[PDB]
Amino acid sequence: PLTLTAATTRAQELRKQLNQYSHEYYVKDQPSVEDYVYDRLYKELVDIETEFPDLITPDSPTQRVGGKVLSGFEKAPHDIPMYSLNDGFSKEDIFAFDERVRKAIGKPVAYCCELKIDGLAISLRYENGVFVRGATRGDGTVGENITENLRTVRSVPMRLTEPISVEVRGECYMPKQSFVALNEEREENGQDIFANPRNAAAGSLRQLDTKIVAKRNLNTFLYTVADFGPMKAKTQFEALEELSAIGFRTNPERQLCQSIDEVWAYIEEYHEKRSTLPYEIDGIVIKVNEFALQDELGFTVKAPRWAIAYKFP
Ligand SMILES: C[C@@H]1CCCC[C@@H]1Oc1nc(N)c2c(=O)ccn(CC#N)c2n1
Ligand SMILES: NC(=O)c1ccc[n+]([C@@H]2O[C@H](COP(=O)(O)O)[C@@H](O)[C@H]2O)c1
Repeated sequence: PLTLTAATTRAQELRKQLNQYSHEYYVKDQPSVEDYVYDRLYKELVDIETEFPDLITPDSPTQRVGGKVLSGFEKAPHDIPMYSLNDGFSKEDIFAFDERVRKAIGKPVAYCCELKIDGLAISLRYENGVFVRGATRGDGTVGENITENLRTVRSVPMRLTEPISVEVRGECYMPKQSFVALNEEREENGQDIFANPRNAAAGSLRQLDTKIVAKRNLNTFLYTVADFGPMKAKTQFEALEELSAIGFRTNPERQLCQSIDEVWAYIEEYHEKRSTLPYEIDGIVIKVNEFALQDELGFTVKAPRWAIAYKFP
């Protein structure tokens, strides 16, 4: 028989060890231990939580299966607005963007280039390391509060290793394989299929029963912060590294490009790498790397002047 005193301590040990394995597997996409190692520890933890339910915590990995059912979503304000992107569709559009940027800044400028993840924009707020809100972008200043759903998204950390208070933003999406699998399941049960993974991700995040969401195999790539503060990055490329460092999943395919020509080369590179990716992209996002230069260019009503989305036709 395990006592409550012994259980309380052991559960924390298990949470920590299981969450680390989960970080490796779900965020770094590189598990260190064999699944049975994880499964055996996880069952030990379930046994403890079953026997002493009071030991269940929000950062325990058993909570990933969800359980909550909402009546609706609360409004989720974004005091720091979530903008959208200006678009370009031609080589010319991208070079014109660069020409306008140089005209404004007065010198050559480096670009951080990222794949444009075809999904939904999300915002994740942490207080003292604890996940406390997840939100859709919505209309840019108000989205929906989908905190409970995002708890089931395995790459989203429930507790960061460092008790940092930050709100990070990125994309939540459904991998191609999961998209295919989910549509087959819908065909089998007489449901209408989703037209594409973007729509499947959106419908999934709109579900009110978290237990169903937990089954939809959603994933994330984080690419910015709303409010910096403790963050030390001074360039986007630094921001991507820092996001990884503090425990978020980031897309590995980014490159710091020192000329607009390098940018065009990146676009052509991944335009042909496109189909080999396990996820859908609808283009490339080109960002002015230096945050100080981003500030200098500012924002239109709709979008930053320091970035542009090259859309695949
Ligand atoms: C520059 C813009 C606007 C200001 C906030 C930051 C944002 O950058 C960015 N980066 C990405 N990698 C992606 C992406 O993959 C998929 C969709 N969007 C649109 C959104 N939200 C991305 N936006
Ligand atoms: N470190 C690992 O090898 C590792 C970590 C998390 C999940 N998994 C696997 O993922 C599947 C589902 O696990 P969870 O529902 O606990 O996230 C299981 O088959 C489990 O073995 C493996």
